[PDB]
Amino acid sequence: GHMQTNSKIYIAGHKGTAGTALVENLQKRGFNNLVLKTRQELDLVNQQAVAKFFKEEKPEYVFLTAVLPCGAANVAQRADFIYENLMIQNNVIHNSFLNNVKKLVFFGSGYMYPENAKNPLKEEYLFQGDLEYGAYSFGAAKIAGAIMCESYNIQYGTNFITLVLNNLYGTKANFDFGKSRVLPALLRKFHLAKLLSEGNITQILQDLKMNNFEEAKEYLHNFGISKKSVEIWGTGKVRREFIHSDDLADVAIYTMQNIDFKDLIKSKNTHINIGTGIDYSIKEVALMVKNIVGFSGELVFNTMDRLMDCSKIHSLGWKHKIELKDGIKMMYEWYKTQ
Amino acid sequence: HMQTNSKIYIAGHKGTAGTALVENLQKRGFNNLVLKTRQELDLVNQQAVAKFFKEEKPEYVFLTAVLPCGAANVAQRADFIYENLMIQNNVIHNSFLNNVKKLVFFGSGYMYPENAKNPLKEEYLFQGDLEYGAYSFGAAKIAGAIMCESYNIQYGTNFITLVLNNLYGTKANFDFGKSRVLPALLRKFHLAKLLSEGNITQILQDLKMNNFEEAKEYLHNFGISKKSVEIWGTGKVRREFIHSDDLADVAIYTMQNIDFKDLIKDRKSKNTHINIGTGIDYSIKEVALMVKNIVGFSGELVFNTTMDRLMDCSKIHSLGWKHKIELKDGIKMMYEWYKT
Ligand SMILES: NC(=O)c1ccc[n+]([C@@H]2O[C@H](COP(=O)([O-])OP(=O)(O)OC[C@H]3O[C@@H](n4cnc5c(N)ncnc54)[C@H](OP(=O)(O)O)[C@@H]3O)[C@@H](O)[C@H]2O)c1
Ligand SMILES: NC(=O)c1ccc[n+]([C@@H]2O[C@H](COP(=O)([O-])OP(=O)(O)OC[C@H]3O[C@@H](n4cnc5c(N)ncnc54)[C@H](OP(=O)(O)O)[C@@H]3O)[C@@H](O)[C@H]2O)c1
Ligand SMILES: [Mg+2]
Ligand SMILES: [Mg+2]
Ligand SMILES: [Mg+2]
Repeated sequence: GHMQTNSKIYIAGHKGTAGTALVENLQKRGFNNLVLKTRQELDLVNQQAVAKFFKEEKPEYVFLTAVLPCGAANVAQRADFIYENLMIQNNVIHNSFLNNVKKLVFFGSGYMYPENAKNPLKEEYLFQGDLEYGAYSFGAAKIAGAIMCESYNIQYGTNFITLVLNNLYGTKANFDFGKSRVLPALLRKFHLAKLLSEGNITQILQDLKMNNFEEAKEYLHNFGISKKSVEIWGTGKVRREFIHSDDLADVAIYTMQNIDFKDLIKSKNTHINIGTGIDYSIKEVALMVKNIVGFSGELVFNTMDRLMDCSKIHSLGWKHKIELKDGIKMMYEWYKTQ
Repeated sequence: HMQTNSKIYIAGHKGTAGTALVENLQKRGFNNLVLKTRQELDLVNQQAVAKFFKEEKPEYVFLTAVLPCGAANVAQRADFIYENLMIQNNVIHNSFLNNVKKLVFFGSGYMYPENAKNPLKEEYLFQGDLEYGAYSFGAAKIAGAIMCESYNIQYGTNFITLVLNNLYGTKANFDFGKSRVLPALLRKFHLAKLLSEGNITQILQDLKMNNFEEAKEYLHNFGISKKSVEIWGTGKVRREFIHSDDLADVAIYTMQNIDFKDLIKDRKSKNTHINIGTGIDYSIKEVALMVKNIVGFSGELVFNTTMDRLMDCSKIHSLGWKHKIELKDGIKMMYEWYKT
């Protein structure tokens, strides 16, 4: 149980999804001594500013959540994904070493694993084939971050642990059209399809912030939403897994308190996959959302699988608490209040 | 491309490749060079590197600076990845920010899978795990290559990675236990010869030592004696070598002739690094006999009973460069300088 009530804990990237979940869960657990810096206060690409922060604040524990994330919308930023993430990683990990940080947790992505690797993905599949093209430079940076943690642990006897996940979600999602991730996008589609099937024209106009029902029906049809059906743009066979941000926070804190480099060690692949151990076809996710929202209509289909093997984290005494059905239900309850 | 009055930065100019580039550029009239020692410019320090690029505005960059991975320093596993990532990231990003026209970076064969087929094609990147000792160094070299290519794709830069296995050259680093295989082999046979000719004085001056009993036990433990040079292994281990004049030639040829657009012409926009080399490897027996004959050592070669590595240089040949220095000729050039 390494971290104590008054241990100084730095959560890097604290305004992000994982960072917000860590701050909330640490405060609930009674951790009273968090240090938090916005991007405007501390640019983690700038070595001079990061070295100064560590020398002047001397945090004891570090959760490194800050990232330039690689997504469909920003995939053109191929150089930024490698440069900015290597700089964040290098500046935080090295200055943590220089200032005698006790322990650090870093987060990897399943983009670090080969595109053609077998599911479920084992930690030892690192370097067993080429990465997916769009996320190639991002995944290469995450590999370097994992190797940076292990290499410091070996040379300098640091305690820097890498946890690797595929897809993070939480209750308070972004539900904006063409800007929303898979679960929130499906939730909103099914909610609006339900409102259409119930003739709640008034609630449709409120939801879309529109003033003309003919215009609203056109807009909904363009997004495959109708009284009788929701269109899934795909075959429905793409598989997806999910981890709730409260489960990410739980396993990150569990790792900080219990899982040391000692416990993991020609030693290599000392990163640890995290997840729920189960995935879902987009068809299965859609039917689950449909059922939770209570839409009486049909799916219609219109046309890289990633599942972590969680054997290692299970063996080290953590498992997830939040099943996807309960996460989607919490997300929908939140949706209705906003 | 580069003009003789173009401002050219050679990073790491005191190293083997950097010294060869400085000399070969001067010999061709490229005299507008900017050169910084480690004391003048610590390339790990982002602030200092950003200031250098903003002050000096080099037009062309040869990035040769490295923390090298060898048998002796293999414990420095964190340093290999941190220091080299910082050098790479600081020079490549600040080159982009300051409108450098073209950059050449050097990779290592340690960026290829340990068990990849010889000869190694560029496309064997990420086709299996790296050799354990050089794992973190090879990962840093991969990130260097991907950093160049990713800048070329996103920003339209012209940053080219050339990858080699073993460098030697006229003005080489002859320090013992640096895993500088060919320079050290040349030195091992030279000292064996000095012992054979009974030249205590030159042994002590070469080793910069004082006591001959201690010079001897130093030498005997590197397998150096008056009667023999003893090498650990079977004699069958194969290695490829490139002379630093050939490295300088292909680096300058790349600047003058090879642009990113040439590397994605009827090729995928991936694995755009280029292997360089002579395309030929040798057993340690064959190299040791070459060295023995050039040094004129009259004693024995003895083998006392690591994986073969050879580049496929088809792509650089297709782009219009091939090596000029055959190994025997290059070792002769290196020995002549060594004796000077
Ligand atoms: N979300 C996922 O599905 C997913 C999947 C796999 C892996 N992961 C990994 O999990 C970790 C957490 O991801 P996340 O989704 O929580 O990230 P996120 O929501 O995108 O948050 C990233 C945070 O980092 C901050 N940041 C980025 N660059 C910075 C810089 N130069 N200086 C200071 N702060 C900077 C951002 O600040 P601003 O708010 O000011 O921009 C933001 O608050 C990352 O390592 C990520 O790669 C996430
Ligand atoms: N040599 C080989 O067999 C071989 C094989 C494959 C690849 N390569 C690659 O080819 C390139 C050239 O290698 P090389 O053997 O010529 O190199 P080298 O002889 O080892 O020289 C490296 C130079 O970089 C300088 N340097 C290192 N860190 C620095 C820092 N923080 N700030 C400023 N200068 C710094 C060193 O300065 P100091 O002298 O002050 O320490 C040194 O002069 C490298 O990219 C290398 O990895 C070489
Ligand atoms: Mg314990
Ligand atoms: Mg000026
Ligand atoms: Mg041309």
